[PDB]
This record gives sequence, structure tokens and C-alpha cells, in this order.
Amino acid sequence: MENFQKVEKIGEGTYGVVYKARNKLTGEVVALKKIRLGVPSTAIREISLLKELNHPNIVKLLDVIHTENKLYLVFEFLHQDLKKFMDASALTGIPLPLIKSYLFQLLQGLAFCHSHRVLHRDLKPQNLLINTEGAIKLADFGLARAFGVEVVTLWYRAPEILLGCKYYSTAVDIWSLGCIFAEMVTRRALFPGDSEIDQLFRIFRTLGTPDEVVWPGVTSMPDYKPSFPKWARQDFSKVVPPLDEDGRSLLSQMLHYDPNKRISAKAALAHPFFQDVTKPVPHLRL
Ligand SMILES: C[C@@H](O)[C@@H](C)Nc1ccnc(Nc2ccc(S(N)(=O)=O)cc2)n1
Repeated sequence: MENFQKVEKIGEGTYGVVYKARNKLTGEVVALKKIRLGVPSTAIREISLLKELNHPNIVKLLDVIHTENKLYLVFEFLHQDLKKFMDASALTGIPLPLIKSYLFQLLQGLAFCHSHRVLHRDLKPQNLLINTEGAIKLADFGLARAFGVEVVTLWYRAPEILLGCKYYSTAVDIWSLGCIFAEMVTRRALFPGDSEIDQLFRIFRTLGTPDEVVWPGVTSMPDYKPSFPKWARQDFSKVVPPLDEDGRSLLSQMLHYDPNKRISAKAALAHPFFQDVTKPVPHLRL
């Protein structure tokens, strides 16, 4: 902490406060995360694996500073988060070519992470960071599993997590990114639940209550109740106007109930929606 001069608080998360800060020696501007708490050995080792998980669409973890039994993560600083950008673009909407670019890049980032068996587990607009050059990057990648631990947003949570599955798969991240894709397009959160059951029931109201036909094994999950109401599925035509039919096909594959049926990041990259992908420049007010 002594090595940095705090500039301003930029986030408050489950695992600690994040500051924009400047390195006192070099003048580098960084994001400094003070991890909330000595540090268990296992957390140290998992975080140290994250230091080598480098990709253009993953926020670079510059240093892990484990001293005086405190843990600080030093990240490269990005200039804005997707939440703030979405809120800024709410009059006209993020142009589709930019949406498509951001989706494609995030899919590249996930394919890379997934290929190393690392999951995010908590994708949401506040953890997607953008720059002036057109890039978008996944932040706080791998921290949920490293640490294992003011209101938690449930809006992006996959249904298998809500239904009590103990072992997460890479599919949880595809589900979350699907939710975010929809939200960019419509300018409203797809499933804005305010409790676990409200989140589950908002999913069920839109995609239909899952059963053994669409999700074999669903009825044996830990928090599945035979008493859940049975709602009929809606058409994606009603869920995300004015997404074009390729966008809609791809979304539907990202939002399959059965995580085993849900598209992988790798497969998503070859989807016809990306045949005309480009990399536009956003208009950022900093
Ligand atoms: C991921 C989350 O913990 C975030 C706080 N972490 C990081 C990491 C690296 N860089 C940033 N920058 C940053 C963040 C938000 C904004 S905001 N809310 O003004 O759009 C402007 C810049 N944030």
C-alpha cells in the first residue's frame, strides 16, 4: 500500500475494495485491489496461477503482493466498465457492430480461460472493462475459485447454480455472457431477480419451467422442487427484439437450460452471427 498513492475508489466487491492508484516509484496507473481478510496458502497458489493466465481479453494481473499477511492484487487499469458504458449509451443503444465485437472478444477470452480449465463464475457488466481502442476484457477472472467466498447481483447466475449444483462447469460463464448480450441489445436486464427464488422464477417465466425433456436430470437437483410453478416458454422473438435471427439463434444456444447442451465458447466463435464481425471504436466520455 505504501508503494502506491490512492487516486480514488473505483469498486467495492465481495473480496475487497478497488482503488485507482499510482505507483510511487514509476508513476504507473493501476487498479489496486485490497483482498478482504493470514492469507490461506491455497488462495496464494491459485492466485499465482492467475498471474500466468495472460490474454488480450483478460485484465492483466500485474503483481500479487503478499506482505505483512495482507494480499493486494495489482491490475492493469482500464478506463471504463460496461455498466457505465451501457448507462451512457441508453438513449440510442450500443451500435450492433460494437455489441458484436464485444461479444466476439469476450468469447475469445472465455475460450482461452476455459481451455486452461479456469472459470470466471461471476460475469457481470461491472466486471467487463473497456478501453478507447475498441477492446473489452474480463476482470476478476478466477478469483471466485481462488478465494472461495454491498448486495450480490444474481441477474447473471446460471440456473444450475440456483438449483444447487456443487460442481460448476464452463457453461456457467456462457450463460452469464448470454444474459449480458441480451442486455446490450435491449437496454434492459434480461432476468433482474432480487432474490434466488425471484431470479429462478424470472428465468422460468421467460424460458419455460425446465423439466426432464429439455433438461434431463433437472428434477434430481438439490434445490429442485416438484412444486415449482409450470410456466410456458416464450419465443426469442419477444425476448430480444431487434436482434436478428443469427443473434437470436446464438443467444438461444447460450441460454440452453442443460449446461451440457449449452454452446461452448469455442463453438460460439464459429457461429454465423460472427461472419461479419468488425472492431469499431466506442465513443467514451472519460
Ligand atoms: C472489476 C472491478 O473490480 C473493477 C473495479 N476493476 C478494475 C480493474 C482495472 N481497471 C478498472 N477500471 C475502472 C473500473 C470502473 C470504471 S467506471 N465505474 O467509472 O466505469 C472505470 C475504470 N477496474
